[PDB]
Amino acid sequence: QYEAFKDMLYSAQDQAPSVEVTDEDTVKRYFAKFEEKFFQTCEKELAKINTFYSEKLAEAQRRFATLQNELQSSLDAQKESHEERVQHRNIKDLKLAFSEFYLSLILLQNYQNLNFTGFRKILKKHDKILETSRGADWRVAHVEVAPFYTCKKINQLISETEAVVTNELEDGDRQKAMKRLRVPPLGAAQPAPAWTTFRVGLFCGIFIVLNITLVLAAVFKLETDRSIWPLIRIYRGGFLLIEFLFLLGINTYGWRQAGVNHVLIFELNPRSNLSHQHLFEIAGFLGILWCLSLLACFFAPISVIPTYVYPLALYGFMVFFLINPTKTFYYKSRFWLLKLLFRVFTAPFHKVGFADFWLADQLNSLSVILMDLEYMICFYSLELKWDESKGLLPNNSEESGICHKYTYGVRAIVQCIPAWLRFIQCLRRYRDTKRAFPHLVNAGKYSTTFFMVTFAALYSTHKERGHSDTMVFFYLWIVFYIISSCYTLIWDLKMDWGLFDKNAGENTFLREEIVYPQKAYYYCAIIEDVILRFAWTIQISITSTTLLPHSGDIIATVFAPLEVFRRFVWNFFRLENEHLNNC
Amino acid sequence: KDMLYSAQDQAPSVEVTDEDTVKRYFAKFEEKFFQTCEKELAKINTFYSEKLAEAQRRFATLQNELQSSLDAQKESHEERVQHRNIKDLKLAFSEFYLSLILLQNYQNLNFTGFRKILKKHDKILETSRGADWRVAHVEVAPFYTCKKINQLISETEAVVTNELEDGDRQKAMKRLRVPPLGAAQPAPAWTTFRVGLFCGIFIVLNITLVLAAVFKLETDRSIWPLIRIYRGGFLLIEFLFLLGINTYGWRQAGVNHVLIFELNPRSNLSHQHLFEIAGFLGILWCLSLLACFFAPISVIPTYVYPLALYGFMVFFLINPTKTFYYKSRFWLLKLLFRVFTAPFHKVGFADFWLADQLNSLSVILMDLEYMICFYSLELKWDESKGLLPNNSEESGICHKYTYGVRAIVQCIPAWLRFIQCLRRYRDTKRAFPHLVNAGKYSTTFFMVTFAALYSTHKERGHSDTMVFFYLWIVFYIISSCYTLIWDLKMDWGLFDKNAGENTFLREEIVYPQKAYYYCAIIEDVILRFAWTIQISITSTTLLPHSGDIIATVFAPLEVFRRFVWNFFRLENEHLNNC
Repeated sequence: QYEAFKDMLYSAQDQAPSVEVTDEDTVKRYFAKFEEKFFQTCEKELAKINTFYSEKLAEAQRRFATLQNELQSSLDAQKESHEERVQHRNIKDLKLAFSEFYLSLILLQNYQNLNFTGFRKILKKHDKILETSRGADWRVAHVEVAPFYTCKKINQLISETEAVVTNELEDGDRQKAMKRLRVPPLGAAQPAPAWTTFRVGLFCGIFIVLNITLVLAAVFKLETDRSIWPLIRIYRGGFLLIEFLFLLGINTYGWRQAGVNHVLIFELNPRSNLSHQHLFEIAGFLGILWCLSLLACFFAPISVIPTYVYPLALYGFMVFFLINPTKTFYYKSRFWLLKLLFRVFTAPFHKVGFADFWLADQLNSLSVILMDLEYMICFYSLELKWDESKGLLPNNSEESGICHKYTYGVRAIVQCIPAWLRFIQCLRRYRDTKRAFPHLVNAGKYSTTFFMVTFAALYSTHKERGHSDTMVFFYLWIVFYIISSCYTLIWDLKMDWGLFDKNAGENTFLREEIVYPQKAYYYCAIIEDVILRFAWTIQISITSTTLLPHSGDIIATVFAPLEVFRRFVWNFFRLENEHLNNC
Repeated sequence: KDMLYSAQDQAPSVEVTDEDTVKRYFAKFEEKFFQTCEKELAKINTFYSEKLAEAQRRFATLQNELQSSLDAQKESHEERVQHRNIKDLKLAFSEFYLSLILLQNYQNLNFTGFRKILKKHDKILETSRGADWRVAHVEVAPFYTCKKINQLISETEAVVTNELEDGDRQKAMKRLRVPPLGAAQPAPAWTTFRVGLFCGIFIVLNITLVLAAVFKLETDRSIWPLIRIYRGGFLLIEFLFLLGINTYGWRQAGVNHVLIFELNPRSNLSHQHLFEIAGFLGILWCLSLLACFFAPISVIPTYVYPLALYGFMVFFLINPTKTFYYKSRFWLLKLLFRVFTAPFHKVGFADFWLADQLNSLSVILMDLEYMICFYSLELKWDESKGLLPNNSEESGICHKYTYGVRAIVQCIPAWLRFIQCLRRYRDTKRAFPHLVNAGKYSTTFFMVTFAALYSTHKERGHSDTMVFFYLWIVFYIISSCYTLIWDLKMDWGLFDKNAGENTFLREEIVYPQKAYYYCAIIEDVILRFAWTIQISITSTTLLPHSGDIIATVFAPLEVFRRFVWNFFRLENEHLNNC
């Protein structure tokens, strides 16, 4: 109430005239009016302070009752592998609750002290201006006799509860309890040693310069005599992967800006995790490797092996890095990732957790890399002859198009593997939980993909023979597209993010409680998602406006670094909503 | 991790004797560990008891002082005296409380470390007696559990604020706000990110530079003048990088260079910052060089690209604004101003150091002389036709010696050292060091004037030129070996006659390895007589266009000598004077 006191003092000073400016009676009347206004303001401030103190006392009592109930529940659970993990989670939750209670008590004490200091300052200012001694008396009767400052049993109770929790759970491990209940938590990273950040900067700088020299060489040195397009087909997918990692770096920083606890939801080791700088430096390493490989393929200084070793060497280096058995180069993280890939493929043996379907969904937007893997095998096995030079093969030959066409239609299965595995995983989820409300609908949502791809493949295979009745099949493909798109939209908005809920309140189109700073970010994310998820519609416009061959493959390449973005933005609010419920 | 590694490396024999001997050995090791842990616990308990006694004594003294102040108050100048006494008592109480809190925190940290070590030993040795003993005895210390000291201190502060400060609780709390102690000086992560960026771009640009030079470059064009220009900038960025390495070395060695330089207690700079500016300089130099040779854009001539860079140089220093390390540039500008006068200003250590550095940066003095030279009487500003893009004798009267414009620019830094040392002798009235420095720097003038007169006489054909040149060579050594005996005797303070247990070195040293010292000595001997190789190579038939190549390759080694000489010069004066 410092602002109100300052405004009242300014108004009183303005209402106070000079000695000779106004008459004695008028000056006395103005002084009486100012004193009455000051008394009314002081009474209002005292009432507000009393109400705030009562509310704070009620909140403290409620917090103490909740802490006691949680402690009793934890003691009952302790009295009466997976069990060890559950006990550790309960201990961590109790420690977090105790730390929150201590922080709330400290904040309440600091706020009470600040309010008392402000009241004393306002009383001093009123005494200086209006020459009245009532402010000091009010401050003495209120600030000095404040029950909140006098009540110090809260600190003793908090200390006793913390000691009891440490004795019962930590079994005398005071260091772990102090670390878990430490006042500082988020905020200061904590910064890594300077070598890691220096490596990140060096790697990103080399990546940038290599990109500039690559584009300059492509626009200047390259001769438009040979179709470089297949090269993109063997490189594009790799780019997506590295791009993905870059985003993931920033992604984790997001979870460090909102303060949402995300290490626990992944069941990761709290004393060993992967910071954003590590992901950034891995991204830099893979990026510089990719740039050097592509530049070497572009120039080929040595005219003995034109193309057959550069992409294969790059991908072999990548996989060897992935499954390196030595205890170096983030061995623990690589082993954990390989174990989770095993688990997501060996689903039926063990329970399904968060990270399982999280990684499954991430791969769902990464099917392009599977397409390019099938394409490299596709080019290398049937129609490319190893015994040649350079590889200047004109497209006029009839050998081309052999595995551009669907042939047996294997492309549908390789396209739909993520959908199939998500369908199976959701089915097992329903079998284990016996509850079908959020699962069979999810199964149908992933099942729409089967129909989408099979219709697209059948139309593409059958358009050449004729049978003008394919217009009906084209219409069915389109309507399946629309229904899949709206199903994905509604599932993402209502269920995945919890937005558009019937219980909105003052935060229109939002949930009751949010953690991200601004709402314009929410709205911009929504509009970006709703433009991106009908990307293919824009594609169809080209096929409705141009008859130029092979025009759809370039726009698809531009379309490729967009499904990684819509997952990047979706990965933000997914953990926010999932912070509420449990899997 | 010492227990985990040392114990595992023992590798006891599985089948060498009966299990009784192994059990006895394990029991003996456990008993020794228990005795060590008991001794450590007793020492920690004694330290904690001493800290608690000191804290109790400090609290009693503070309480007595507060009671005396309250009694005096209860009973103008008297009010001011009472306020000053209250402030002094509050400051003393705050200092005592901070010391007690630090002691308690140290004791708690020591106890936690001992408990962690015991737990690690128990886990490694697969035993439960040590952890149980630590939990029963070390973890049951009542001193750590007792936290009434903080509550009593807070209550005393509140009472003092209420009774003495008259409701100024916030001021008392701020004056007695001591709890989470601890501070350091960590470098910002963005600084390391920036230096990493600049280093990466700089190396990659050097690689593209060398590839372009070896591949696309053709012989017909004139390469020499361009490298004459670019040597100065290369030397500048090199010196900046070695200066950063030098200041990191001083900081790590613990030599208090900030006090001997009388800098502000912030140092006005950090080695990371030197690294960033050096990287930015290298980026500009590489971009400019690639622009000159590649020349991709329009019809802009190649003779303008360096100027902007060089302009940027002065633009970096004479920028009116308040950005780009505004404290360092102003300090360096004023120091470089006060160095270049000499008689007008007083002599300080920084001026002596800067003049010494400028002595070795000889090349960056006459490169600009050739610069203004071509841009005065060799340029083709207006048009671009057959206006002598080729080379002949007339264009290039300037890269030789000829007039004294080159000898004098070579001799400026020695002039500055001579005059500054004479000023020191004048205002100090000291004989030996300044007088011998006068000679050691007049040898420089003698060598340069002899070489200049030889060069200007050879072009005319006077017979005595074949004699005087013969003298030039000796006039070099009589200088050079003098300078050497100066760097080791007094400049570094080595080869002391009253040497002790340490061979060929002074008795007290700070750097770890003596091999560093020996390497420094031998490197100084090699690079101080570097000019012998120059005359050795040009002591025979003169290969066409092979004159100045030796200078370029020998240029960065001279600064590399300045790299090592700076380590001991600062240390020797720091150790002996301070």
